[PDB]
Amino acid sequence: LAHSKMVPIPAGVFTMGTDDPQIKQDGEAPARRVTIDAFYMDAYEVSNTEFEKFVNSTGYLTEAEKFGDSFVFEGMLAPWWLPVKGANWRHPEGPDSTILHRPDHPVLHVSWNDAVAYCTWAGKRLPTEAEWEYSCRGGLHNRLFPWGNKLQPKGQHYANIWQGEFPVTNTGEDGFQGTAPVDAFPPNGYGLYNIVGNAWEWTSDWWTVHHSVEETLNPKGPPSGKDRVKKGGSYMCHRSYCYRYRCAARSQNTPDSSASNLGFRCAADRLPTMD
Ligand SMILES: *[C@@H]1O[C@H](CO)[C@@H](O[C@@H]2O[C@H](CO)[C@@H](O)[C@H](O)[C@H]2NC(C)=O)[C@H](O)[C@H]1NC(C)=O
Ligand SMILES: [Ca+2]
Ligand SMILES: [Ca+2]
Repeated sequence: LAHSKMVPIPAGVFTMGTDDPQIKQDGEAPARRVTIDAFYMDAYEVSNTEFEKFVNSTGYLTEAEKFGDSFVFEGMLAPWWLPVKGANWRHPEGPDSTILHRPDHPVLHVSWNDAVAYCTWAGKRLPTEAEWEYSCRGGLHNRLFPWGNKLQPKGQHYANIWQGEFPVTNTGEDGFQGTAPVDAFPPNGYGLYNIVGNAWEWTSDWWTVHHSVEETLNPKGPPSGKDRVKKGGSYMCHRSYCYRYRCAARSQNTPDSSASNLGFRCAADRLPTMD
């Protein structure tokens, strides 16, 4: 296993957002041209095992652990998000759950601050929204998903999202009701796994829904805000209710927030030291 490996994301120009927004309230529009310098992106969402290395090294206590609760989806115990006492990265559904059987699944119940701590410890950083979205798109232009416009190309599942009647029944058609291992499903064109679906992913940007059409270079998002941007959707998303497993999709939470469907991956300007 090599679940902290990074891939080189090539220098390029791409179209961020879309002039055909699917959730207009989220500021998916307008489409805008963005230039990104070459950098490195984690191939995988950060796993439980990888986060445990960080915690073993630093003693870091996550915000959910300090607060004493975190949001858990009711179906695996909005009205379906319950603040559960004792839910945190080691106990994803609450005190009597465990990660012992899921070491290679994405770490969950990590806040934006927890994510920044991990990435910086690892000699890395969070990606910007634009870096994240560019990477998500995987060298394709103006497609819904990292792989194209069809949800199930060639009749194959390409991401871990919801099948069935949300939120009452998840059929597990794609092989996973909750999270999947961080190396599940096909990679996109840049070598990234689970960039849509599985766990939501934090980015460094403050959230706004107001974007200009002006061309930008390595944009960092607005200089102020109250919520940070998250991307890519999760195992909970379904076309019928929450259609956010698209590269152009976007949502937000306060930086001290955490939940059972939200994780992260890191980026870096250069290759850090490892092993
Ligand atoms: C995090 O630290 C724990 C505690 O040291 C590690 O678990 C122990 O590892 C030692 C050495 O390999 C084993 O002999 C013990 O059986 C383990 N004890 C416990 C309490 O499980 C753990 O491997 C570390 N995690 C990571 C990802 O490196
Ligand atoms: Ca699924
Ligand atoms: Ca993901």
